[PDB]
Amino acid sequence: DAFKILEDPKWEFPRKNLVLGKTLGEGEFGKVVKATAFHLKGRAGYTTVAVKMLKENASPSELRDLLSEFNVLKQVNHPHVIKLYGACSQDGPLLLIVEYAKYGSLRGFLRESALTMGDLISFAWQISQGMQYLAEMKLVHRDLAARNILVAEGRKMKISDFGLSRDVYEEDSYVKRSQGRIPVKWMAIESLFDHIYTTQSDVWSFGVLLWEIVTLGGNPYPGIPPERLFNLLKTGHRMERPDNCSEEMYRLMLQCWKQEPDKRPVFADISKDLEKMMVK
Amino acid sequence: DAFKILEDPKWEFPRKNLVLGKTLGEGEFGKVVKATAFHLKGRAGYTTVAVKMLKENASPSELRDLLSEFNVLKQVNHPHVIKLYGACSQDGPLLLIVEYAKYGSLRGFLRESALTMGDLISFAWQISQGMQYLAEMKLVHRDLAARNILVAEGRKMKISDFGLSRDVYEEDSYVKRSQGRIPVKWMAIESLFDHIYTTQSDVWSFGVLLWEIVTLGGNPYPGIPPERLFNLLKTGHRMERPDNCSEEMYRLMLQCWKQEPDKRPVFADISKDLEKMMVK
Ligand SMILES: Cc1ccc(-c2nn(C(C)(C)C)c3ncnc(N)c23)cc1
Ligand SMILES: Cc1ccc(-c2nn(C(C)(C)C)c3ncnc(N)c23)cc1
Repeated sequence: DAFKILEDPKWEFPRKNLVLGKTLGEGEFGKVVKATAFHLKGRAGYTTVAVKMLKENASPSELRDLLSEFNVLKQVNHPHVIKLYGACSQDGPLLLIVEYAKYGSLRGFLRESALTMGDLISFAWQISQGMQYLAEMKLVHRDLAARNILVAEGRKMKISDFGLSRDVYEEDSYVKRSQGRIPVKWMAIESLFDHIYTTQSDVWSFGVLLWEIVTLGGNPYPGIPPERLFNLLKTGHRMERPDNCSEEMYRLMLQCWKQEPDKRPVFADISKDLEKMMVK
Repeated sequence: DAFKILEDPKWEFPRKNLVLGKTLGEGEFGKVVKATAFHLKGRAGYTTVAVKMLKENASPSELRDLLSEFNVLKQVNHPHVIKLYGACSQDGPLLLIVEYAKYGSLRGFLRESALTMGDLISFAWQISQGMQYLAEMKLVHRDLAARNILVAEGRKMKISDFGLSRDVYEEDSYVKRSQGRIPVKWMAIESLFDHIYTTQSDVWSFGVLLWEIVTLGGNPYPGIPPERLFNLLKTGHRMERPDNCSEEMYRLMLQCWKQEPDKRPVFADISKDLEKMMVK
């Protein structure tokens, strides 16, 4: 119980066909290494992939997050969402075989910088299309931030880290909830006092994501203690306008940071707004 | 609520008297930087200290862990337990001002290696005395591991990371429990299936700590998936005897890994056992 993983034959991949390589990163998310998979999703040769696994000092909750990420990735499929290829759940450790984003996370990619404002609007546009798809799939991401986005080949955005995702309507009789695992500076105001996470709350997190992009990986609300952030946001105060940001771009951030969730735009409208900035 | 920190005047220290310096480490525990504190705990000059704080992307649960660590450190006081000097809880971020262990964590100190077997028994002896004190204080550490021990000046052991500690008897009417935050390879067997954490469960974790010391920072149960560790420990299987380990030292580890918690020794007996190894 809770430790035995069900073997889904649709996603199970042989362990001998997987060649693990150098570590791409490790932390409070698991262990991710570069790898190669022969005869994957059909056949014909090898494929460069990435493999996520548990750390040597993993806790049972980190296994819950890895299984939750495994479960959500089975259902989603979008060009701007990270793609699950397979898994190794039997006769050894649990390995998730997904895509490979060589430019790494978005926050790391932005801080490494030759990017014009045209690419930044494109990056926000691609993420807005992925969230559009995830909203239509009745999924709440909750942990929408720059360090959770992956920059893949072609500098294309891939939404990742579904370990804390939830359905719009809870389809289980008894779900035991993790509490306070979302970074405060990205939580919507209704999530701060009422523990409410909806699609409109992901729009709030998308506004903070816009700020991270236009500042090329900036730290939102610099120096402000997270304890005073709630009393500050409750009085209608928001972030000031960054440097590299047009008047139309900063207006989109404030709409995502409206007090009433009903007053915030939807991702279908945000995609049409960001596309117009590419045209003009 | 939950964000406002009560100002304890006994522990409050002025922020202007604190000079933050270089970062000593950062991860799923917070942010720890080296610092200097002038006129601390009385007066007379400055003191080299360490300051723990929240990360820029901290979650509300990480504030619960920092406040729990703050609360427990107010009560304990032992030469082999990390010492709390003060805190800055008002007019800015929450900073915990504690001791300064220049040799860093124990696992990092062991992996950096000129240590004989005499020092390793001394290290285990000092930790056993601290756990002896913590047991008399009616405290359960739960997260007893090498990466949670600090090597201070004079190469002396300092127990740290009290963010997941609990009392032997719950003195609150409604405590909401974190679930599955202890690494599996250190959890006692009764904690694995029954969610039970006692002083005898810390003795189980102490046996794994002995293994980490004699192997100079080894990874317990190498390669074994944590999902198969429970079925393996349930059938009486334990770890094999390491290289640099006497027959009397490995016998102490097996006693700490007994199936019945009543059959495991207490820290008062472990200290007398480890001291005899220093004599012989
Ligand atoms: C399910 C899953 C598996 C792996 C990753 C992942 N993390 N990371 C780091 C953290 C190294 C940027 C990656 N870098 C490149 N490609 C990837 N696929 C990842 C994300 C989600
Ligand atoms: C309350 C509290 C505060 C700080 C630390 C701490 N972590 N760490 C690292 C992680 C850098 C080894 C330290 N290194 C040296 N001295 C210290 N005091 C610490 C532990 C507990």
